[PDB]
Amino acid sequence: SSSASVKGDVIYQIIIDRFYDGDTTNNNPAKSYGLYDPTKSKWKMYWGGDLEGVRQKLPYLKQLGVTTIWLSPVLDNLDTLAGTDNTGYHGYWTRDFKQIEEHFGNWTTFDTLVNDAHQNGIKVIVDFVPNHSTPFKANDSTFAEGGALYNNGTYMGNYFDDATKGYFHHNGDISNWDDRYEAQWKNFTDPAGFSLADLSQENGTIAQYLTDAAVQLVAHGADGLRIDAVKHFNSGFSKSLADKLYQKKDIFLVGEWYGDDPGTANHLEKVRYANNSGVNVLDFDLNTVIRNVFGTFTQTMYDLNNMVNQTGNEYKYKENLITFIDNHDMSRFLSVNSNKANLHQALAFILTSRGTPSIYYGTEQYMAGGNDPYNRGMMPAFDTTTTAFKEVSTLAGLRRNNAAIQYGTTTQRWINNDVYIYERKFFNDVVLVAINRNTQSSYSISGLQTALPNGSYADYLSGLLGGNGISVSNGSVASFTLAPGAVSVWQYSTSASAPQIGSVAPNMGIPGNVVTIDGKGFGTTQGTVTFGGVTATVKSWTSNRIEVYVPNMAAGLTDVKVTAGGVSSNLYSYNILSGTQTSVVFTVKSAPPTNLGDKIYLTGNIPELGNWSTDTSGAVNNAQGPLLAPNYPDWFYVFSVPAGKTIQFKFFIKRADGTIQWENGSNHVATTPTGATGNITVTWQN
Ligand SMILES: C[C@H]1O[C@H](O[C@H]2[C@H](O)[C@@H](O)[C@@H](O[C@H]3[C@H](O)[C@@H](O)[C@H](O)O[C@@H]3CO)O[C@@H]2CO)[C@H](O)[C@@H](O)[C@@H]1N[C@H]1O[C@H](CO)[C@@H](O[C@H]2O[C@H](CO)[C@@H](O[C@H]3O[C@H](CO)[C@@H](O)[C@H](O)[C@H]3O)[C@H](O)[C@H]2O)[C@H](O)[C@H]1O
Ligand SMILES: OC[C@H]1O[C@H](O[C@H]2[C@H](O)[C@@H](O)[C@@H](O)O[C@@H]2CO)[C@H](O)[C@@H](O)[C@@H]1O
Ligand SMILES: OC[C@H]1O[C@H](O[C@H]2[C@H](O)[C@@H](O)[C@@H](O)O[C@@H]2CO)[C@H](O)[C@@H](O)[C@@H]1O
Ligand SMILES: [Ca+2]
Ligand SMILES: [Ca+2]
Ligand SMILES: [Ca+2]
Repeated sequence: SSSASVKGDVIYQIIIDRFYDGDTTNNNPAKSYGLYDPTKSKWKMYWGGDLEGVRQKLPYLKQLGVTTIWLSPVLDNLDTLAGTDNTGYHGYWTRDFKQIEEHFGNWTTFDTLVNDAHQNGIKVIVDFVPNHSTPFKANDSTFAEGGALYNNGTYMGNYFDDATKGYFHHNGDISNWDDRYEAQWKNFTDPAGFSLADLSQENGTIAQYLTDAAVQLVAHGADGLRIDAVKHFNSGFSKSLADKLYQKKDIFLVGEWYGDDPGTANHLEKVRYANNSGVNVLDFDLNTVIRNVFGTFTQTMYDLNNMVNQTGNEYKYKENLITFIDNHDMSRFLSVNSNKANLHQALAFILTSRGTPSIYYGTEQYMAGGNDPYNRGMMPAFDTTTTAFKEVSTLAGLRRNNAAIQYGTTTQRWINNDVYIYERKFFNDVVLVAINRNTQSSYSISGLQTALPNGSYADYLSGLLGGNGISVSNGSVASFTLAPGAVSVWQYSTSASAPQIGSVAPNMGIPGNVVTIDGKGFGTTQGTVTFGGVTATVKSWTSNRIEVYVPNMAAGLTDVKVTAGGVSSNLYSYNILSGTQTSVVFTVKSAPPTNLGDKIYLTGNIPELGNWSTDTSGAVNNAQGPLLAPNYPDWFYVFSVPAGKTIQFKFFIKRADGTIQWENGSNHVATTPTGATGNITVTWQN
């Protein structure tokens, strides 16, 4: 379906309470009375925006070029205050994952918005928050709701009556946010003075409950999810949850793994997550550099090009990275740099670069505001004539119609501290983009080379951002002047004469799942699709999109190939799992003494456990880990493995110097759980 890939889309991120109040009758419901501020002066109270308000503004969003709305969390949040004028208006403090937040509407309202968005050719992804319930104080159960969790109105439990249930972790507050055990098993804290009750995704009831809630959003039409705080709950559950969701529909998943930029201690773990979990990630690596190049001017175009190259080398599916200049957890771009030309440049960069851009609501209306909560002001106007509105609409159309933006390579063609001219190319489709961040200097551009075919090209933006026309002859662009602060875009597109795969999505699944191949040159007459040479049953076939069912074949990463008119396409990988997954805590007791830098990994006889690999790089299906060791000399971590299967595995130490020390003896043998979760505990064999 069109849900699988968002490569041709523009994502628009909406903080529901702050966008549009389409129904004033749900502003202050009796269920959660007293959390509404009609004056819009108490920044952490509900201001009244809702799901019906988003639906009423569909015409505006369509005209802007939005093709996927990312809705902030829609499920029932805390019904009380959490300290002075502080509420769950933002949606991240969930008390009931089965019900829509009453300030925003009900399930009918959600269904109506999603149905009307789809009628307007717009998809809806929902922000889903599995890490925690709501604010609590460990020493006082009367604060807020004490972390209470309900199942469609039926009480389940809170932080205080959990002794015999184990729905929450009880390990104290996070202190070191970079320590991986603390970040995942300790409580998320808020500087106001409270913690968020940390759900135990290793508890079978909670794992199935969260799975059911996510599946319910997809049953109601959602085209995918933005999964909150994926660095804060085990990554086995991310992969197992993604499995369940892809069995339901070929939706799109992206996870928020905040920060951990290149060169940092936890960076490789984030890259491995993006490459193996089945969940793509928000592009924080590029975000940092975008803000320093166009915002603070502390980095240059060389740094921006370097980060495009670095992310291009590390992320297997870099075209699934979701890019952004700002968001609801950082100051708005215009508060970093009030120059609107620099904002237009940053927007053009993400609109034409690899991956899919997410534009924070109101950027195009020139909203400004410092960090949370001042970056969550009310959408001020719906003016369709702003320069930014026009720019986004125009470039969104280019991204929908030119395959180079969706799937292309990226090649630097001209660079200095202020100017970046880069080229996207997908077979015969080419887009050359020039960006000059300096708003006071023009640059003479000579020696520019290109893959564009011969001819004269007008700026695709029609000079909106100071662009100019160019003349191309035999790969050379005639010398021209790039105006101060300008953005100029030159493009070429044509029909394909052979099958060209731009995307296969989702990137993981089991036999029988629907998978979508997006590209060009497939023809109108049905041809064939193979996975590792195995013919797949075709669900639908068009010139640019093929839907297939994953064949009942052996598990592992395999290559998808389209054959049309006897000619075969380029190959695109897809990870076939060994069956429906379960998320299992693997513990190895009494391992050998280790030194700083030494880490233990798990490996075994199925692709989920790396097929006996000892490789620990960003590759797909290699050794699993590393394990953590809060209970040293015992080590543990949580992994997604096929449910109800007998597996063989061993652990190994990867010393700081790269040396490998295997457990001795015979392989450990175990049968995995049939439910959502379970535990496999063994003793290290010396
Ligand atoms: C908000 C965000 O917090 C975490 O992110 C931290 C990250 O893990 C750290 O590494 C570090 O980031 C570095 C980064 O690595 C560097 O590359 C970069 O250069 O510098 C960064 C800044 O030093 O610090 C960030 C925090 O700045 C976490 O990992 C993220 O998942 C998280 N975002 C998402 O999670 C939540 C929770 O569901 C949402 O927040 C909601 O709940 C919060 C707590 O009640 C409310 O915010 C309060 O608490 C925050 C955390 O202590 C405070 O930062 C914030 O000022 C305060 O208002 C928040 O209003 C509410 O929305 C996020 O919206 C969601 O996107
Ligand atoms: O001519 C090919 C050459 O073009 C670009 O080099 C630019 C350079 O980026 C500018 O800073 C300035 O010095 O002009 C040069 C062109 O004369 C590419 O960046 C470079 O890779 C390529 O070889
Ligand atoms: O390479 C496949 C092989 O991997 C594992 O064998 C380990 C063995 O466990 C270690 O003790 C040491 O000898 O290195 C071997 C890898 O070269 C599995 O145990 C084995 O079943 C599997 O075939
Ligand atoms: Ca309302
Ligand atoms: Ca509520
Ligand atoms: Ca957690």
